[PDB]
Amino acid sequence: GLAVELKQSTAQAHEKAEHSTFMSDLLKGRLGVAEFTRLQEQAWLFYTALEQAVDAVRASGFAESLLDPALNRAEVLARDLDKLNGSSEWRSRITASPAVIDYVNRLEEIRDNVDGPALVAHHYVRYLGDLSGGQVIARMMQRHYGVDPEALGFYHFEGIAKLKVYKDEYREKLNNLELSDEQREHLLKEATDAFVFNHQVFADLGKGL
Amino acid sequence: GLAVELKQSTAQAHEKAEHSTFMSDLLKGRLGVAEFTRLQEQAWLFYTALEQAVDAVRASGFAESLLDPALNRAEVLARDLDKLNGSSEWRSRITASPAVIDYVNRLEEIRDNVDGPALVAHHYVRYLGDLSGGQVIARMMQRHYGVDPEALGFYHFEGIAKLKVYKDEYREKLNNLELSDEQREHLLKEATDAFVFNHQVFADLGKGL
Repeated sequence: GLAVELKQSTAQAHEKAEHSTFMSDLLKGRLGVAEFTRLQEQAWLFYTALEQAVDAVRASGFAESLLDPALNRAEVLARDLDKLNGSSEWRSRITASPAVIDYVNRLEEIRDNVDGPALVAHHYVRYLGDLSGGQVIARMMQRHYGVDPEALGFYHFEGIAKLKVYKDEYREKLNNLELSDEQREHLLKEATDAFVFNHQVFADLGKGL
Repeated sequence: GLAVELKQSTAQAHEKAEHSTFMSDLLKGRLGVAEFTRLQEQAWLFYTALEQAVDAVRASGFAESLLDPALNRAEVLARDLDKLNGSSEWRSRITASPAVIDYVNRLEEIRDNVDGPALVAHHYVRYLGDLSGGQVIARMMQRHYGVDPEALGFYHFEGIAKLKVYKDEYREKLNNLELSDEQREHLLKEATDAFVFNHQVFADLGKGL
């Protein structure tokens, strides 16, 4: 089963990303809404790239059922940022941190190579993470930083009626993907790389705080 | 209800804040008018910030009955400082201690995010403290150090006829404030933070910072 192997294969990189100082301080309430907003601005950049890659791979006819467009976060995130920032002009200010430049560059490579297995790896890391831990992070942003729940649209999946069921079905879709050994190994390696990119995103965010 | 939970949730932080060496020394007469004046100068900086946040949250329509304008201290405090310092010199002289920088930063962030639950937390900690502990302070500054009550206007609430009734009604408003679970959690979290900020202001004063 691919879902189980992905979990085990990526365990070290996953633990390290999740326990970054930035995320750890954020979730304990030691930072502020500013840092949460900076996180979401960087996320808007890499979700934009991710979803271009998703679009390409879906259009190619690869992993169609897994690549549910209901999962798209980029536009929802832009609306969150309009609220957090109070104006629509964050768009001109923000620029990718060095880790985000690297992450986006890989996602664009995946888009242009229409690399289905590598895309699936990235999709798992971001969206299964969002589905799994999203309510936790959302609850924390309200509890610690008083964030308006209307500015946490990112953590809400409209039209997914029941997250439990969805996550279970997502893992089954992973299990049911037809992959050669070469593709599966490519996917697995990429999933660790994707956790690593995210770790470095947090490291950039926490620098000099 | 909330007033009781608030007292209970903040008990450890409150006790630590109340037992600072600086305040202990000041209140039992080991210090002097100079130290009391340094306190009030730092207080003017954070009341100025606090009252900007209060004005923002009141304008927004949140907790209106709690945010009684009669509580405003900044202008009264500036006059006390004119008397303590003998002129307006203090205005261009004073600077925020590292602790007061952090405290003012928080108050400005509450103002910018118009964070009503957070503001109520800070409002309780300062004003309900003034209507209780501050009353002892005013008596002791006069008795221990011969401070003229003319320079203790900060501790007199001209708009408030009966402190006992006022405090009881304040707590009943707290009990009747409509809050989501998340807002309530946020208010409780901020209230502990507010006591810690104040403890750190006293630590800096004691360190001559």
